[PDB]
Amino acid sequence: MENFQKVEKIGEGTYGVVYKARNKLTGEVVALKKIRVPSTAIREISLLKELNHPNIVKLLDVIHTENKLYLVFEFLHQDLKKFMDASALTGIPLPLIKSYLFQLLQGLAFCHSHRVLHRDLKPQNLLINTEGAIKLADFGLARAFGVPVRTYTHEVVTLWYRAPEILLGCKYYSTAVDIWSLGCIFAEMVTRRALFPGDSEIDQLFRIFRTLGTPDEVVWPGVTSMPDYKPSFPKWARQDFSKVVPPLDEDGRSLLSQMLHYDPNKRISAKAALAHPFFQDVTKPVPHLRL
Ligand SMILES: CC(C)C(=O)COc1nc(N)nc2nc[nH]c12
Repeated sequence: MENFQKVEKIGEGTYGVVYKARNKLTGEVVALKKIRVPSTAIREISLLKELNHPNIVKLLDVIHTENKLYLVFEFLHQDLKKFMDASALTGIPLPLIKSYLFQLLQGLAFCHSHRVLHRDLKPQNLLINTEGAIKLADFGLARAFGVPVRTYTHEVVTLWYRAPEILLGCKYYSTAVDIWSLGCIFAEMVTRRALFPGDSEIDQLFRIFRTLGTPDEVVWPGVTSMPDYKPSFPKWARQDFSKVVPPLDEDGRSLLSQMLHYDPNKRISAKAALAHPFFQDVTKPVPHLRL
């Protein structure tokens, strides 16, 4: 750590404090993430060093010193949560939403082709730059370190973007969980409000059910056999997506629906999503960022 000068605390991450820092020899500005160390975790993290893509925040190095672990990442100046709050009066323009979604799908397609999932996608870990790029931060860390109920500073880890199969107790969930999360994020960018802002696991589930309908064996074969499925769940009808994400045109609503399919095996893949007609006119606008 003596090789880095802390510039400023960025915040409190899932696993530990996060600092903006400068490398003393090369001059590089980086994000340093303390991870509050099993050999298995070191080996997993080590694998992430090679999982490089332009839409994945680059893992520069891993520093393990005195039973303390620090991850050194590419630094970006803003996150999507902050950008969305800043863009709340007018909304993020559809071409920019589309660009961001397209880029995020490319990052997912890459990592998913290597069988690596994120598992905790959320606006706070989607980072943006002045050039119109967006990148996924913290990819693969959930498998390395787990996703806790509370962070190291006791903050509640959000449930808002969690896939139903996770909430229903599926042990061996897949890359589809990331597609679900991204679909939730897509909807939030469009509407300027979280899609499913649950404040407990059951509230999360029931919010999903109230919008998408309570899942059953017709739409999700096997669902009634999942560990946390209860036959006593209320039965709500599915809403039309025209009511759920209004501004959004039929191509976007079609794609969102496929990203929000209940059955993970039927949920669209990132690679198939990239081919969807919604991206026919995709472009790369530059965001208004005041840093
Ligand atoms: C929620 C907050 C505490 C956090 O995890 C901040 O994370 C990060 N912030 C910046 N600017 N660049 C990064 N590169 C990788 N992760 C990054």
